[PDB]
Amino acid sequence: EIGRTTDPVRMYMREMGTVELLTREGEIDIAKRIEDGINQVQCSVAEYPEAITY
DNA sequence: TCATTGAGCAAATGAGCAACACTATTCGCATATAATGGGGTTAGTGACTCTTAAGT
Repeated sequence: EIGRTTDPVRMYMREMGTVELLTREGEIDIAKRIEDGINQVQCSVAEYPEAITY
């Protein structure tokens, strides 16, 4: 638990122990979600007319 | 008539600036098989005091 620890890298390794490792397939899905957000922000800035004149 | 004082002046040298042109430094950026949880103390202190905490 959160005891008497004083090394900050030990607390960093505790606070990074909550997440899990990535499998063979999952990071392609995460990168697809990243590219989906990039495509969404591009397709929402697309139809702005003053950006087209810029 | 000439030495002495009061004032200044052209010229030579030292310092430096202003704008521009070339160039040696320096920094932002990119590496695509896979790589997925760390070392390193202090070890035969002593005595005393202050605070916190279980025990009564």
